[PDB]
Amino acid sequence: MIQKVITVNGIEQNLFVDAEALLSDVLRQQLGLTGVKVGCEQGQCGACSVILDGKVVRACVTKMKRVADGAQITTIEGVGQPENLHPLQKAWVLHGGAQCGFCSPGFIVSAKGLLDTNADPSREDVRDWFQKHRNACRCTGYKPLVDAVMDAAAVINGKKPETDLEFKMPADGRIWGSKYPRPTAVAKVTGTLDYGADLGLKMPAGTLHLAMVQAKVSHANIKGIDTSEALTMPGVHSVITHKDVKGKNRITGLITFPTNKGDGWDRPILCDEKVFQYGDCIALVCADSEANARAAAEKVKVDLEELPAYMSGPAAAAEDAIEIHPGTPNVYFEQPIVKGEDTGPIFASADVTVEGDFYVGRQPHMPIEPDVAFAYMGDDGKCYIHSKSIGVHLHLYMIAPGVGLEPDQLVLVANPMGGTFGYKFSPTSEALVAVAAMATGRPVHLRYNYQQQQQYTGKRSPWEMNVKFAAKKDGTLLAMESDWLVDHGPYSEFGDLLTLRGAQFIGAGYNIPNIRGLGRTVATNHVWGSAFRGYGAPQSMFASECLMDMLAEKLGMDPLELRYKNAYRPGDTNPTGQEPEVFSLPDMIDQLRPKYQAALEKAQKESTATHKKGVGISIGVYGSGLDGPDASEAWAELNADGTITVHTAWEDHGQGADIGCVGTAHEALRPMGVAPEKIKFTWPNTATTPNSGPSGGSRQQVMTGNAIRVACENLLKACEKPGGGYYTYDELKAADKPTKITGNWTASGATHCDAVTGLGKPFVVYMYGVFMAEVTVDVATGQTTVDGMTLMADLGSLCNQLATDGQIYGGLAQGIGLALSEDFEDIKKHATLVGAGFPFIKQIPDKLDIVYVNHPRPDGPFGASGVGELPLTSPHAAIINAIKSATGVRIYRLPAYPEKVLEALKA
Ligand code: FES
Ligand code: FES
Ligand SMILES: [Cl-]
Ligand SMILES: [Cl-]
Ligand SMILES: [Cl-]
Ligand SMILES: [Mg+2]
Ligand SMILES: [Mg+2]
Ligand SMILES: [Mg+2]
Repeated sequence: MIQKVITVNGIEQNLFVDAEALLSDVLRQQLGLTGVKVGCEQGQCGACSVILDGKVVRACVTKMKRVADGAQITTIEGVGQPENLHPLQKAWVLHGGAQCGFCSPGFIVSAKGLLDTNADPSREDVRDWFQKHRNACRCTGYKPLVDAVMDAAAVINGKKPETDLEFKMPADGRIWGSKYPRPTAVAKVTGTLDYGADLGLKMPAGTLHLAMVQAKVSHANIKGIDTSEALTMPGVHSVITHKDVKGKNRITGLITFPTNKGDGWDRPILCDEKVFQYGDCIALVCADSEANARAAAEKVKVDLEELPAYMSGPAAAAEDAIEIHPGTPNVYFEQPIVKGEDTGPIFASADVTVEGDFYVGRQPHMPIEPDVAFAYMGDDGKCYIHSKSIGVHLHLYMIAPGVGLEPDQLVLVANPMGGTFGYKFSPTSEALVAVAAMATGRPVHLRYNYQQQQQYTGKRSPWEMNVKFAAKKDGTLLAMESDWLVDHGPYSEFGDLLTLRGAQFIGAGYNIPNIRGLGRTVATNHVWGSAFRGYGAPQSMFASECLMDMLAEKLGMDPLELRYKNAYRPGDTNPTGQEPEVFSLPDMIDQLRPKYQAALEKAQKESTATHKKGVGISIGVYGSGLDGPDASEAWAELNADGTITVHTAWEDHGQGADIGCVGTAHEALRPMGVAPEKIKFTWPNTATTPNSGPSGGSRQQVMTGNAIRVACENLLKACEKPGGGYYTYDELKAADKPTKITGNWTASGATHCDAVTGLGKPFVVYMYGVFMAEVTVDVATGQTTVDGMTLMADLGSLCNQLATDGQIYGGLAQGIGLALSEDFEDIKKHATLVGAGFPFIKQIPDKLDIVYVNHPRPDGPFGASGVGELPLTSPHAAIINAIKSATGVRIYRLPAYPEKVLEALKA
């Protein structure tokens, strides 16, 4: 041990440390500076950026021996605090740079390091700096972060007043449609929002820290578990196995389709008889710290009989393949799509037909924050789980039978969280922590490291797809045929539903009167499928939007004009036979056309012998809602102090559940003149908030937005004075009148898609868009650079522009990763951010352009649709279409790795 007297955030610290300790651990654990965020723990994400003697370093890879006596350290806490914000923090709030906020302290500290060395940076300088310092963001697409640094620099340089970094009310008084900052932004930019790992550090002594004993093979029969050595190890309390589970020890898929060949109870909580994928949790070590638990977990011995593993859909789906779940065939679900007339004869007599085989893979969500949760037994005897769940009520019912509790005896709460992008539509650690809290009776906390986040949370499910179009010479689509195989890994939850998305979205955007297709779901031993933003559309529309360009090529027609010819217009129906609710695609295409023409001409002009430029188009469509007559509930409450609490379980991945609530409520409450700062939101809690439903299917703005609207409308009526005006709280209480008022809303017109035909009206609101990608391909290396992305977006009406701009930029960036670099195929190699192709800032163009072409939705609140998943529906198709435009080669199987592109170029 050594004494180190240094200065941290301007204050002398008399530090006592191990020379080998990591600065991140010292700052967080010894000094309580939890504003230093830790994600990857491998120097790759920049979340733990601190300033050490004028240099920006990653604290997670900086040992204390590198900190000199008398060193100066600055963390986010030293940059600024609430009510003492630095211009960088004010700028972040104003520009909406804090979505999940997990990367915000690191970016801001890093940015301070930049401005202290280069006071007047170009945008390019800012981007170079964040690239060098590895500052990673998965939510924002980086553009808002650069915007914030530039605005801050102008103020610091005296070129602009600081008051200009503060939001100015539109004087309208209207915050709906505005750039009003989100309520949580100040906490996020000051590092004073506690995420799950921060909470763990602030839990009492006596809290047990958990480590997972995980399978190190993909498939096995388990013969036994020996915990003997683990029990003798430092700090170890106990080891938990399936024997300690008080219920079924299975998670239920809950809404498993009746035509599913499996019962939906396939997923264990702790493995008992079998390992189904690499990483499966077999036991939990409980110890006095994460470190001691992890050390002891290494010594737990599992005796198993390894079985041959099926590591792809085609492999598991072979007629001969052995059943992974004995008694259920590996191909456990099929969804037909049968619209209009038989397609065979139509293909035979059509002027032109095209066909392609396409693949989209096992995309990893890669939030900067790895999975974390905790549980305890309340004094009330209930078991409480606090996690990254984005569907607290959904997960309660998925896990309660498995853990052995009635619904009344379990409470799920959503912690502030550093992004999910859908992986948290699935339970991950909730049943694990519940089992441990129940068994020990103690508080328990479980933090996944980044390798566990990669290997042992769900993934976008790979689809092998064959799609065909028949059309007339003039481009009019006549028929489509489709076949898709969905590799869902071993656990069935929502696999059948994901397969149904193929019937709804392959070929979406166009009038296609005649469709014959079949989707199949197959269990494998690769990572289990959990929703990934777009959920079936990124696969489906990659195929159909690539195939549209192939059809255009074969016709000798411009690909934008072929889309224009076929795009939804009144009288048309979508693939499930339903009439679209608005018709915005022709409008969007017409508005994009000259920008597209200009982009083509720039590409031809700027292409060289070695660097070929191209332009690519695609359309995106997706539902806002869960299938059928989805519903939500909210309570609007007038409080004693004149503030109003809008109670919902709108789960915040980081997308903006707080601002969605506040902006929708503000608009609804306008008759009563309620200032936005007086409107409070509620963190999701199954005990004390209504069942608003999960934050999945880009549904909350529509479903919960409408419920909030209804609740606020009803509160207005509850407050109305006879004669005009409104009662105050004190008046209503003195009159013994209610002050907490319920609102409910249901998507009444929606119906579930039929199990035989796939036809139905699954959503009453959809999101529509048109993408344009501009790219440069180095033909010597096969490397593609995306130089610009454009999204024409119809969101009906914007609740908040900071929220919607950021959503689109974030989805576009994920689209660049899906197109060019991302996968989870190799269990080890893809278990790091850099290994799995995470897009760092230079991979995302500074030019991310949005054009809103909003057609108010009949059923959306104030006409709004959702936005969440729109920007990831097909941007990767536009990019691949742009590569084809540039070079003449088509990549059918994502991602377009340089070597793959070179092989295609040289073929
Ligand atoms: S770089 Fe330190 S946590 Fe990622
Ligand atoms: S706001 Fe950057 S990772 Fe979420
Ligand atoms: Cl998906
Ligand atoms: Cl390919
Ligand atoms: Cl490569
Ligand atoms: Mg100041
Ligand atoms: Mg027609
Ligand atoms: Mg090769």
